[PDB]
Amino acid sequence: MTKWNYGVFFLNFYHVGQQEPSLTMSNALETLRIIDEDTSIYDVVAFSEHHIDKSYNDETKLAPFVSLGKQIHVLATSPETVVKAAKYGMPLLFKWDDSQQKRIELLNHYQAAAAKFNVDIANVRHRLMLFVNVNDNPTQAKAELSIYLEDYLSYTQAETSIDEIINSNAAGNFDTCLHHVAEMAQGLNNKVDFLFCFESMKDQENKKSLMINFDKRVINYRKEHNLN
Amino acid sequence: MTKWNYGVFFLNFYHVGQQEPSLTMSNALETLRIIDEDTSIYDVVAFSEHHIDKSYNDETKLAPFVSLGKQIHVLATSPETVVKAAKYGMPLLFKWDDSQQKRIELLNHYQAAAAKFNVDIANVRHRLMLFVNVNDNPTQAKAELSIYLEDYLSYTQAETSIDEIINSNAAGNFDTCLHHVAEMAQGLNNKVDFLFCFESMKDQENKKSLMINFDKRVINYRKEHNLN
Ligand SMILES: CCCCCCCCCCC[C@H](CC(=O)O)c1c(C)c(C)cc2c1nc1c(=O)[nH]c(=O)nc-1n2C[C@H](O)[C@H](O)[C@H](O)COP(=O)(O)O
Ligand SMILES: CCCCCCCCCCC[C@H](CC(=O)O)c1c(C)c(C)cc2c1nc1c(=O)[nH]c(=O)nc-1n2C[C@H](O)[C@H](O)[C@H](O)COP(=O)(O)O
Ligand SMILES: CCCCCCCCCCC[C@H](CC(=O)O)c1c(C)c(C)cc2c1nc1c(=O)[nH]c(=O)nc-1n2C[C@H](O)[C@H](O)[C@H](O)COP(=O)(O)O
Ligand SMILES: CCCCCCCCCCC[C@H](CC(=O)O)c1c(C)c(C)cc2c1nc1c(=O)[nH]c(=O)nc-1n2C[C@H](O)[C@H](O)[C@H](O)COP(=O)(O)O
Repeated sequence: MTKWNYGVFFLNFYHVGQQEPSLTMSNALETLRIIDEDTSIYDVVAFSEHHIDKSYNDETKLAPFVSLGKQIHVLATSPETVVKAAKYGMPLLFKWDDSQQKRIELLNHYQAAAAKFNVDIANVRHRLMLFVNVNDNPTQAKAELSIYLEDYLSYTQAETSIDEIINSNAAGNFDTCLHHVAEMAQGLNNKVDFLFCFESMKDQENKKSLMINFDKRVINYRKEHNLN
Repeated sequence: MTKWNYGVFFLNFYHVGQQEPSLTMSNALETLRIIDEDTSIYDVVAFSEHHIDKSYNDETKLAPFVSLGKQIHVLATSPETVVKAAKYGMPLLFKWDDSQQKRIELLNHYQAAAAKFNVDIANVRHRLMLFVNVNDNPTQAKAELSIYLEDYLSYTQAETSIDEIINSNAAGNFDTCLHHVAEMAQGLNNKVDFLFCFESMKDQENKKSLMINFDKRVINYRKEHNLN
């Protein structure tokens, strides 16, 4: 057992769930407010911005480094990129928009690389980005996540299937999400810390209540298991 | 008096001071190593990546948000962007590649905006990115910084003058840099925390020694002034 770390991410995209930009902005500021004043477990913030091509004039690409606090992660963008991270034993950052199956393929490819280069990654913990929508009515959590993501999936011309996206993220009641996320972590050898995106939750009070309930549960768990 | 915060940044660019990429990479990992094991003041890490255009298909641009730890900053890319940050009282991130004169214009434009919107920014602290090259021989610090930046300035087709860039950053002996940086902060109303880029220092031991000496000096200062 080890202490699992949590954080938050924001999707840097202007059109989500037919919301006007200033509404999306306002919702995001509330999330920030909750992290700063209402809770203590949300350690770092990151942005999802891989929908934009970041290339130089000669077609070489910006290196996909992401800092989380003082820790540098490499966005797991392709099997080749994960091998470059393995060369230095650097932690990965898994995309929320990759299916769980793809994430697992990528982590194992990384593990194969390290073994091949003889790099000790025993202590490396990666980060997994997940969209989280918790609703007492499971159907409503899913509908909300779906509506939120429609323009982005359309923009990115995703092959995916919103179904898969949903299955690879966390939409449902609290208990279902807890378990589903633990399952996904297991799928990734329990080597992943997390970044959650709560922006699909339309109700700000529900978002607040969820973030605070989870904060308290994690603090208790850490204490109970001598994880702090 | 207030506690000034420090961090580090890396320039996400492959060609610096005629170094092969793996050498630049290796130097950067040493910086990370020093921050994690040898010191405690370097709080956050960021990347300089504004040399790449980040636009959508319709010519709209990615919003220039940067997270530092759990704090969201807006890159001060233009007077209009700074007004958008002022609307919400968000902190700015000043570019190392803007002359000091331009930074001062931008901060005051931000302050004018906030006053106009009646937004209280009393408590806001911004972050300033600076390249730091400390050498007992002042001439050598400058030459090193100049050689390091030549390809980047050329790529960005900077209007600037490496001279100005140098004057707006910190190259020289330790005491000169301490004072020069304090001066720049004063120019920005003492409302700036910092991000330093040490990558132009060719000698890894000198880089290490500098980072550790500064760490100790800051800890003492904080204690002496009841800043912690
Ligand atoms: C607002 C967010 C809602 C979305 C939900 C996100 C869920 C986050 C992951 C779950 C955290 C649980 C702990 C907690 O309540 O804080 C949790 C759960 C629900 C489950 C089923 C298993 C967990 C777990 N948390 C763990 C943790 O922090 N550290 C661990 O080491 N293990 C955790 N586990 C057990 C895990 O599934 C594995 O069984 C063990 O890691 C295996 O260890 P071993 O026996 O030593 O090999
Ligand atoms: C602690 C981190 C600080 C970073 C400081 C900036 C240093 C830049 C030099 C990086 C050199 C690496 C090469 C090596 O083996 O050492 C490197 C790395 C680690 C990564 C992740 C990507 C790199 C890369 N070097 C490149 C280079 O010299 N020239 C390139 O043209 N591209 C390089 N890349 C990018 C990589 O080749 C891929 O194009 C991107 O990862 C995008 O991949 P995709 O989308 O998955 O296809
Ligand atoms: C490896 C890096 C080398 C590059 C050098 C970076 C320099 C960083 C800025 C300087 C930090 C000094 C403190 C320290 O040693 O840790 C410092 C210096 C050198 C000077 C000349 C003035 C400083 C100062 N640090 C300050 C700080 O942390 N907090 C403050 O509030 N004030 C500092 N000052 C004084 C400042 O110039 C102003 O006089 C006061 O802020 C004015 O306050 P007021 O009277 O209450 O209005
Ligand atoms: C706590 C932060 C979490 C972020 C979550 C993502 C939210 C995205 C919505 C942002 C809406 C803003 C508009 C408003 O007044 O509320 C906003 C902001 C704050 C900023 C900094 C830039 C924005 C922007 N909204 C835009 C929009 O709706 N449509 C656009 O096409 N562009 C927007 N921009 C970008 C801005 O207009 C500039 O193009 C960029 O700042 C680049 O500027 P330049 O390089 O300085 O020219």
